[PDB]
Amino acid sequence: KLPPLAPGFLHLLQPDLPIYLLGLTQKFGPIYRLHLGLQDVVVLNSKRTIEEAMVKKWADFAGRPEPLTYKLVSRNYPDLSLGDYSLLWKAHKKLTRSALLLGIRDSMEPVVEQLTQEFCERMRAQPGTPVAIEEEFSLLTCSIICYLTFGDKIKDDNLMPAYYKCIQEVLKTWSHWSIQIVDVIPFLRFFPNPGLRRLKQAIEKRDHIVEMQLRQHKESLVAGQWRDMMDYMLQGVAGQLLEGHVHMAAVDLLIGGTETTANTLSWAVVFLLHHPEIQQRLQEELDHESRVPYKDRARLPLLNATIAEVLRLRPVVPLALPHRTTRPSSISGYDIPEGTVIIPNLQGAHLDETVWERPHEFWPDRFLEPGKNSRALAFGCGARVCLGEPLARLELFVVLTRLLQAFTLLPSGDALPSLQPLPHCSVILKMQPFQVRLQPRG
Ligand code: HEM
Ligand SMILES: CC(=O)[C@@]1(O)CC[C@H]2[C@@H]3CCC4=CC(=O)CC[C@]4(C)[C@H]3CC[C@@]21C
Repeated sequence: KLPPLAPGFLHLLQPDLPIYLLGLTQKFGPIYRLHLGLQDVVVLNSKRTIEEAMVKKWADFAGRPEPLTYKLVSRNYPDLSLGDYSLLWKAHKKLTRSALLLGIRDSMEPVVEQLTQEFCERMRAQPGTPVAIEEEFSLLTCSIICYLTFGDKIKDDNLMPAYYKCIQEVLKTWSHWSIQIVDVIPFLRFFPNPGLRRLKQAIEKRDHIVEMQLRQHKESLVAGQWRDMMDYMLQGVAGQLLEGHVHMAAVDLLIGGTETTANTLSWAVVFLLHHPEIQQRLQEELDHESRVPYKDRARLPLLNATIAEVLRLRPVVPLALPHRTTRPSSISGYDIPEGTVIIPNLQGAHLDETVWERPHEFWPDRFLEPGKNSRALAFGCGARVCLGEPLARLELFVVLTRLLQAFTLLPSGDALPSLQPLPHCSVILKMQPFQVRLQPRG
């Protein structure tokens, strides 16, 4: 009993792949097989099927596949995000996860506060001007992850311009069609590809960045004490966990931690531009509690619910990452053979009317206490949960909390920014370019 096979091939060509995938549940239910590219792959479109796979049968669906680009990004050192589930992988995740949690425990909260403080002051420079916020949230969250991974040396040797430019190049190349098409149609590897050589140049530049940073930490490090995440990770190292593991864990922190959180922030802005009743309510809630520390989260319940909603309705990683079946198993009473690739449709699953009534509507009050509905999972779940989720949820709180108290968000000009996501971009859910006006005071 395999999951039902949906007819057709090259479904890839559909714009809004996660919303098209939700469309096939019409005939085939939450769990079905379909041919993306050449390959047969099962897709999950419900919170039940996703949690049943990822949480319940924990180890059965914790793997990753290995198409061309996965090998290509990690020819020197092992990658964490694209690494298959093993003992060595589990230690890999544990270390970098302890680096985020314990390593920067005292500094994570102040680094965020201070950097977003300077963001608001840069916003201050042009009071009426329409601002291309997207890039400004991108520089913020990139600076934050850089400072927390690499330390003081960033604003000293003035490394932020060159690092941002590198981090951006790397993701932007990799997620583009000319590179992604090779993972699904692997015979295309033999036909010449400028794109893949644009990628190799980006890999080379990111590897030079991380490695120079790695040397400089090693030579200055103190045996008991840790300044940032690389200090912590270097110290918990040396199938043993090597310095190559640290190198890639930094790569995953950098690339994983800019565009994801920054775009979520951008989406929140667009939603508030469409909902100025909510903006005022949020502002008036902030006025009633001169910053709010992250320790005082409970004290802003509507703000938290608004963040939860942004995550529900617009998850920035809408298809998560592909999963691989580690041993023969089953989801929803269908036989799942070993090595079959699983696509966890998070955007689709959050649009379920079974779970979230009026599921297409930006409705923050939905997450408020009477009859509160089930928690969304924009960060995924199980063994493969987003590594930088704590850092992200902090960044989201501090940045919106300070933007709203210090400013009012007005539309760029006459018409509100398009809420519809860019069509062919699935990897990162990005919105159509927009400007916003920031006017003191909230
Ligand atoms: C709103 C912000 C963010 C969202 C919605 C988000 C979402 C996700 C999702 C859905 C996955 C894949 C889950 C799966 O494979 O089942 C993921 C993986 C990951 N994320 Fe994030 N993420 C966010 C921010 C960050 C940040 C800030 C970092 C790092 C600083 C980060 C690092 C990672 C890493 C390293 C993985 C791979 C983990 C693994 O493969 O097990 N993410 N994230
Ligand atoms: C949310 C997500 O999925 C992530 O942001 C979390 C981890 C991210 C990896 C990290 C390493 C990497 C190395 C490269 O040189 C190309 C781009 C990737 C594959 C990069 C893309 C986006 C990922 C997959």
